[PDB]
Amino acid sequence: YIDTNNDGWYEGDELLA
Ligand SMILES: [Cl-]
Ligand SMILES: [Cl-]
Ligand SMILES: [Cl-]
Ligand SMILES: [Tb+3]
Repeated sequence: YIDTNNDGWYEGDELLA
């Protein structure tokens, strides 16, 4: 995964495929 919002987690739209 890519932590695009750099919050330290993989979540939300970062998981939206
Ligand atoms: Cl990756
Ligand atoms: Cl990342
Ligand atoms: Cl889809
Ligand atoms: Tb994130």
